[PDB]
Amino acid sequence: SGFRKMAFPSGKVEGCMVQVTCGTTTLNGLWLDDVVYCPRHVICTSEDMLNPNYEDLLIRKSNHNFLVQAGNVQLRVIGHSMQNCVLKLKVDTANPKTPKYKFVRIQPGQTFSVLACYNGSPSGVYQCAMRPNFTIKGSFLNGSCGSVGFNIDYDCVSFCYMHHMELPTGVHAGTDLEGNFYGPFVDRQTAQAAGTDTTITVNVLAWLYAAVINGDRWFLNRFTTTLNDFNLVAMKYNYEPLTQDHVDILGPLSAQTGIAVLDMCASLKELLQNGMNGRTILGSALLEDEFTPFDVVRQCSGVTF
Amino acid sequence: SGFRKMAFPSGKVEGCMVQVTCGTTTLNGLWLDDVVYCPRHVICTSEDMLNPNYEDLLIRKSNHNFLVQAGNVQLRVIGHSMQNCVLKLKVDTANPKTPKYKFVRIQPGQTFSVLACYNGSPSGVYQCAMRPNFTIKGSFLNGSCGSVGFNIDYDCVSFCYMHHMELPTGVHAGTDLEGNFYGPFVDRQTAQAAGTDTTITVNVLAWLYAAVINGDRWFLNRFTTTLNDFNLVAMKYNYEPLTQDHVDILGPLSAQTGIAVLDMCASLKELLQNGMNGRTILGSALLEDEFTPFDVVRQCSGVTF
Ligand SMILES: CNC(=O)CN1C[C@]2(CCN(c3cncc4ccc(Cl)cc34)C2=O)c2cc(Cl)ccc2C1=O
Ligand SMILES: CNC(=O)CN1C[C@]2(CCN(c3cncc4ccc(Cl)cc34)C2=O)c2cc(Cl)ccc2C1=O
Ligand SMILES: [Cl-]
Repeated sequence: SGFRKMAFPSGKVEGCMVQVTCGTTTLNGLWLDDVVYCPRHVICTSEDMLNPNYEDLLIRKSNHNFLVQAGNVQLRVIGHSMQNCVLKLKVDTANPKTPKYKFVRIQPGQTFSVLACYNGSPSGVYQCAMRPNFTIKGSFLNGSCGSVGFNIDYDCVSFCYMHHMELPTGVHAGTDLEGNFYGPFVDRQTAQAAGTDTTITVNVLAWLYAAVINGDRWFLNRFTTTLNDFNLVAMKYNYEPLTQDHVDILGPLSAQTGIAVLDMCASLKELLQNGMNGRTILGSALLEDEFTPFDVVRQCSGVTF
Repeated sequence: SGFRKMAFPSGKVEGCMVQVTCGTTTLNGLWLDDVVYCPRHVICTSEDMLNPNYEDLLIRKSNHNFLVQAGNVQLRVIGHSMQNCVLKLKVDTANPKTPKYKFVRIQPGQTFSVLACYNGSPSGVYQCAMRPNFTIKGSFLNGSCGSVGFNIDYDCVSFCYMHHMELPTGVHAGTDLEGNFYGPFVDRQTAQAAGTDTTITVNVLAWLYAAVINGDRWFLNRFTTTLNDFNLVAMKYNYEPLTQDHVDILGPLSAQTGIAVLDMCASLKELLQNGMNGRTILGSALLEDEFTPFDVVRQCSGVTF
């Protein structure tokens, strides 16, 4: 029993974190095999950030301008290239701690663990989700760039995020491990703002199924809804539209609890209208949206209470 | 910016987790140097759990009755002894991944990271606190016994908790690494219940300082209070008494924000007497009490390990 915001064990990722320095800029890098991946803005000063010409800044660099530190050992850079917003530094030592890994680009609503790092050293691990407006509500200070997001289903680490910046509202933006940004952001200090964010509906429904699995049904009602009527109501509360894909994905949780997806949708509609009336659901007074259907199945018992 | 429930990086602990099996009971063990620490109830069957005589059950066991598995390697048990509610299995191989460590007993209100394990394999990491009633609100399923709680200070892991059981309300109970229970609990299947819990006042105040640091100030007011008058309010809402030690401990956060501790106590009194009026603090509609003053300072400073 219990339901916590649970992160994957971070050990496989801790053994890949390094410090990358180019001149006066220092940030984190990810060392996998003989390559160190890091944000390309490591070659920028604060002045360069308004309109950086990365190709022009990079051509003026040699391999020995990049200092890579793994623990107390200095790695030697023997090659460099840029791929989108990521800089790839070829080093003369393959990481002996390289886990089995994949680079995966995730969609909004998907969750992942973040290993926050400073100066190539891990400080903490937390769970979060890619918001519908492609930002993440992380906890990052200056020096955290290059920190990564990942999932570890089975023994393989799937790297999905690399940290690049903090927007004016305090939320965060970054790229996949191929250097493609999530959302309409650029690695430039220009007027950029997070779009209006919405609640991840399929995740709230999954978390309501987690509450039922753990023994709570106070919020259920005798009603059902059509998918279209649910979306007309949900959109009024800034909730993401629920698609047939989302209804299909909730199938297993629906069968484990005996509650049809559209019947759980009717319960969500009523909760939006009424609030919780002093009650909590899994220790929260708000409707939680950072647990996916897959996360609930991973954490919860297969036997409903 | 941002404020997340953050756990310590778990890698140093992942390298210590093993599987311990005695007959039909399988659980997790902690392998440090040439000793495996695990709950003594591994020697019990379901029938024995009703009323066990642990010395009598243990005397009937030989070293070969304990199967210890570290990854895919079988460790050979060469000795065994009991210390309170923990079984210590002497093995013929010292753990090459043993980190610098200490066994420490924590007090209620203190937080720690839990590395939830099943069959000697880590599945997740989450942060939690020792409640005033000596239980923890964890997330544990059958097979999680032997999972440990810890903190990190520089390179030293301080092990503070070992998981033993779940109470009828879904909360959890366990021991320090010397086998002494936290709380008036016993390691047997008998009528046991968590006592009435209270809110960790110094932690709520620390989290209000974290909200101020992050730009959330709507709850601040021009008023102050005395420690005696605030304690009269705290007792009425099932909040733990605030002491002069707690006021001293909040000193640094008070200086970083310019808000006196009794000034923040007057804000908490108003939140207790009036609620939040539809507003949230750090994305929560409840007053959060599982972040200590030290946790707030560490997360708002980027301390690494
Ligand atoms: C809040 N940002 C700033 O005032 C200056 N700023 C620097 C920077 C690089 C570092 N960084 C941060 C990344 N995460 C957490 C941060 C927390 C506090 C600060 Cl001040 C900075 C953080 C940025 O956002 C950046 C990188 C890129 Cl690709 C594009 C733009 C910027 C940028 O605008
Ligand atoms: C809820 N527990 C039970 O019905 C049976 N139960 C078994 C047990 C050992 C395993 N364990 C669990 C530990 N964490 C999460 C659990 C989640 C679901 C279950 Cl069914 C068990 C869990 C216990 O609590 C135990 C150990 C000790 Cl030292 C003293 C008593 C017990 C005990 O009463
Ligand atoms: Cl995805």
